[PDB]
This record gives sequence, C-alpha cells and structure tokens, in this order.
Amino acid sequence: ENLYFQGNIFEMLRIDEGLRLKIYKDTEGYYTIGIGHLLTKSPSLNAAKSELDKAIGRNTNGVITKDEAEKLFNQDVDAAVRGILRNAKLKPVYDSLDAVRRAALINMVFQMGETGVAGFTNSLRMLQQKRWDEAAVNLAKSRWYNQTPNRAKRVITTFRTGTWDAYAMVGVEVTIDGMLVLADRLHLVDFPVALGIRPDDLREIVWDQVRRDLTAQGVLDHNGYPHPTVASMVDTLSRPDRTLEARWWRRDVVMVRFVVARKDDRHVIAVRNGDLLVLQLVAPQVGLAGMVTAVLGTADPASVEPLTGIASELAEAGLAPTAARIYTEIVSNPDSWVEIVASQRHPGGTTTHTKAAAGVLDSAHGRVVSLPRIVSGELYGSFLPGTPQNLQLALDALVELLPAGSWL
Ligand SMILES: [Cl-]
Ligand SMILES: [Cl-]
Ligand SMILES: [Cl-]
Ligand SMILES: [Cl-]
Ligand SMILES: [Cl-]
Repeated sequence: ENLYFQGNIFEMLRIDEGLRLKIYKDTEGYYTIGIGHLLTKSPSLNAAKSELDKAIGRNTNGVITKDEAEKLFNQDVDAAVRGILRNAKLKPVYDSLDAVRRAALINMVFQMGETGVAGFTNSLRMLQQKRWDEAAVNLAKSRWYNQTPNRAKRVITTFRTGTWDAYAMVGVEVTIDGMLVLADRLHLVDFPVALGIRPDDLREIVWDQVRRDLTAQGVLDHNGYPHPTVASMVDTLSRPDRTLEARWWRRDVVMVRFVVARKDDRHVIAVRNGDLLVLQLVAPQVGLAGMVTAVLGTADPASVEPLTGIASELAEAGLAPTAARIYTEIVSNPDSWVEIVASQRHPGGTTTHTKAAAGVLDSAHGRVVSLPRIVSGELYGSFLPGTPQNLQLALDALVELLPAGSWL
C-alpha cells in the first residue's frame, strides 16, 4: 500500500527544523516559536510574549497550537520565497524547479539564510540544468552536509528525486549511552524491554562527552535539549500505546531485536545493533507491513500453497510431494527467521503482550509469513507466501490477539 507518498513543505520542515509550541531561545539568544518563527531580537523574555500575542490575536502565555504554528510558518515561507524571487542568484533556479525541489530550496534558506544558499553556486546551476545526480553529489561536498548530516541527506535526496520519499522514514542513530542521555533529559522511563535500555561522578564525565557529541550532530540544541523531532522519537518509545517486538535471527551471521511503536499518531521503528540504536520516525501514511519491510528488506514470495490447517506446535513435530519438499527446506534451513509479538498499554499503566507471534521466514525458495490464530482456545498457525499483503495479514492477525483487537 501507499505507493504515492504525499508530503508537503510544512511536514518537511517540522521534521528538519522541529516544531516548538513553547517560546524558545535559539543559539543567538533570540526568542522563537513554531518552526523558527523569530519573535523578537530583544535579550528579554517578556518582549517575546508581547510579540507572540500580537501575531496570534490571543493571550497565549508563550504556548501555541500546531495550527497556529502553521499560520506563522506560512508567513515565513512567503517571506523566504519573496526573498528568493528578489535575489538574482536564486530566482532563476527557483523558477525552473518543481514544487518539491522548491520546498527543498526553501528548506535550505530556513536553515542557513538566503545569502548562504546563494553560496552553493555550482549546485544551483546543476539544479537549473536538471542534473539531479550531479547536484546531489556536489551538495554533499559542503560543510553544511557534515554539520547537519541527517537533514542535508534528506534535502539532497529530495533535490535528487523531487519526491517526498526521504521523509517517509527519517532516522537518527545513537549509542545506547546517547539514548540514555536523551531519556534522562526528557524524563523518560518504561522503554520496551526488548530494546534493553536500562538505567555519579564517573557517569558524568562519560555523559558530558556524549552530550558534547549529540550537540555536534544537532541532536541536542545549544542549551542541551533534544531536537524536537528526536524528542518525538524517544518519547514515542516511552510507554507506547502499541508495539510490535521482534526477534530476528540471520543465518548469514547474533539475534537482532527491533520494535515498532505507536503512541497517539506517531510511529517509531527502533532497531538495536549491539550498542547502537537506530530510531526512525515513520510518516502516518506508511503501513505496519511497510515498517517491518523497512527493517527486513524486500524478498520474493515463495510460490507455495497455504498451510493453515495447522495446530500450534503440531507444525514442528495434506500436502504434495513438491509442496512438501519446498516447505521442508524453508523451515529446516532458513536463511533468516523473525518472530514478532505485539503488545498494548492500558490506561492504568499496565501492558499485555501476545503469547502467539507472527513469523517471517527467508530461504532459498523465497519469503514466507506465519499468521497466528486462536480458534476454540488453541493456537493455530498459517503459512502464506511472503507478499507485503500477506505480511500485513499476518500482522493484522497478531494484533487482533490483543485485548483491544486492533492497532488503532
Ligand atoms: Cl556548491
Ligand atoms: Cl545529473
Ligand atoms: Cl541533522
Ligand atoms: Cl541551537
Ligand atoms: Cl496470545
């Protein structure tokens, strides 16, 4: 599903710049709200509260809604486009670009300013000549690219493709200690046990180096607070409403554990590789099957018949000779084996995990998915060819075993 990924300039910059609903202080000391909407230059806080109330037409106490931040953002986009169209170095390139690549260019102005963007003289001519691949390579040769790697990558991919796909799943990579530093800063505990994120003077020198490193990546801001998008990722993993928790065994090599977590409308993928954690904030348009596929990769479905009239562990103790030899090789010697359980959080702070699990098998004959069923009080198992549709079916069945019976 979701073969045409729909983005827009506001969601793009919400992710890259970060949406702040509370008055904020950038590095230069200026008070800011929304997506980098400058409130005042004054070194004073109260001046900022005055200016914010004027722009909103409401007494706000330094707190706005997402809709209000979008209003301010639209004015800033106009101001940035107005500036671009009056800059002889940027107007020709902007006029030639499609709407998506225009948003990528507006994205850069938001970050480094109209003059800084005009300094990419080589890349700007490549974009005007529709040499997408060359511009993408050239842009990566800037200090901008290394200063903010995750943002520049997405913007450069957007310049290359002219699509929104770079924002379907946006990822950050942190060490287990960096994750603990973020959680400590955000008042977060109760992470999925499957990720193994567990809680003086020696710890302080260790974390002050990690904090310095996170600041260098733009994961922590100038006062040591996380980027709002990273904050969103880590928060979603703390006390999620739903999770898929997976154990992933790879014949080609240690078991990898990863999680898909939902909290309200946010989805986060968390893969742990040793002492490394990869977090991905996932756009609502993506489906559960797509999130799992993002971790496991694509594979050709194994041309097999269904094998659902199977009781629990009876599978492991009326098929064809051919259909029997295929299935035997799949389970006996699989290239890869994933088991996925699901959980849900209850209002009272407790959680339920399924006992049954959905399965994904890769082999020389193609991928296979295993769908769990509780019928008449006994656990059933059904093997199906591993298409993204059947994977979604296996995950739907798994989730239906939760007290709520749905992912919502
Ligand atoms: Cl350049
Ligand atoms: Cl090119
Ligand atoms: Cl970044
Ligand atoms: Cl900052
Ligand atoms: Cl169960």
